[PDB]
Amino acid sequence: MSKEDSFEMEGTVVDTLPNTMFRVELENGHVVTAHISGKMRKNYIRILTGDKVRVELTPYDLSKGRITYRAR
Repeated sequence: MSKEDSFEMEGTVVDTLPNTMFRVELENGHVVTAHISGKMRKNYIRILTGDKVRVELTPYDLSKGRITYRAR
């Protein structure tokens, strides 16, 4: 019985993709493209590149995930 699904993973944000996206490095062997909600963006200043945050990868495409929690 498998169970590979979505999960959280800490990473860093250092890249500026288009269409409101950024590259999240999981150089611990993984590379990804995440994005931050719009509400927060407009409700707070965008921190410079390299945001240590929590990345969530999905089974429909781990090469893609989202950010949810950031740290300096």
